[PDB]
Amino acid sequence: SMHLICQSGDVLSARYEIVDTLGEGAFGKVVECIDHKAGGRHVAVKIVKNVDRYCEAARSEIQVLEHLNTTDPNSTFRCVQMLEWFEHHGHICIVFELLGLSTYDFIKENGFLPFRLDHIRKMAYQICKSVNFLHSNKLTHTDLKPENILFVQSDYTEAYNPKIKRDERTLINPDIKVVDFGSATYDDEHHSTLVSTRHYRAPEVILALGWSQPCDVWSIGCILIEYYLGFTVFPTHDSKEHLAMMERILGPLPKHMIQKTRKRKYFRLDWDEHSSAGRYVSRACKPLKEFMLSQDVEHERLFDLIQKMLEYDPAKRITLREALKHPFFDLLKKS
Ligand SMILES: Cn1cc(-c2ccc3occ(-c4cnn(Cc5ccccc5)c4)c3n2)cn1
Repeated sequence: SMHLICQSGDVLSARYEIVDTLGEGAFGKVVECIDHKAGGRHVAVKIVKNVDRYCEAARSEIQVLEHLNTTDPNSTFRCVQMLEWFEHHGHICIVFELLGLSTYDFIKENGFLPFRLDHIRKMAYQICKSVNFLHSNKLTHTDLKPENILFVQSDYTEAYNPKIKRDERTLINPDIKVVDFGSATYDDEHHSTLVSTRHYRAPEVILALGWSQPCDVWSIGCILIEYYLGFTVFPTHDSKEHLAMMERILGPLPKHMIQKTRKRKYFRLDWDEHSSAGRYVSRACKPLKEFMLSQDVEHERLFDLIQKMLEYDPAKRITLREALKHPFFDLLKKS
């Protein structure tokens, strides 16, 4: 089992000494290591489960990162740098530059207090820049979520907050990078039927209509809402209920998408508003703009961008290249 080979003090590839576990996901774990052959530099090492699905993703990710890292050697577009990879007791291990906390862990460890709007603006801009680089290179990420957006540096202050009695982290600089290219898919490759983590999954994915770069835009809009509220507006683990929540937040789905779904197993959604699930969706969900916490124009600008990212029709949906020009980002450009 992986626990036999990922302990503090273990040495991987005769050079990488484990000093901490940074976290786990379905894929395995990421550990922080000292690289004794690079002058003691700390790196991150992703230790992949020895299971075919994950091994296959890791091999794919290695090829995608080789491509992205060679194309953008300065990481101008903020995709994490892979340093090398190796095998350890049958596990694929990928070595990366050491980044800071995931945006998920940062918000979670703060009791789900939302990010400041000024930080959201900077983060959103960088996420759009980064993922647009993928889209410029005939790639779609497919698994964008706060866990896969990491802070570059550990540029925060921490203290034991008297009020809550737990420790709070406060961000100083919000710069990010994008990680996890194990689901990333080239335009000309086989597209998996099911992609994305449910809460970030676009309607064309749910409806098996075909997906491409626009499904990433949908996921980013969901991420930005989460950063702003501290929670998802789609609190569900069921596809039909997910669609009903979309309908309540965004309005009815377009006829053309309903009529294409040859898997019209969900259809007007066939949904009882008066059932337990129906009552839950009406309580939990409301039109998008009602989630705004301020009527100040910068909040309106953020919500306008989110609404465009959550456009049902993936053709009409704003592209990332267009998103970068949106008014929300003007504060970044006001020299
Ligand atoms: C999926 N993936 C992560 C990297 C990755 C790459 C470089 C990294 O420098 C630091 C981390 C780091 C910080 N928290 N975590 C926990 C975690 C995050 C995301 C998902 C699971 C665990 C990792 C890190 N991670 C490459 N693929």
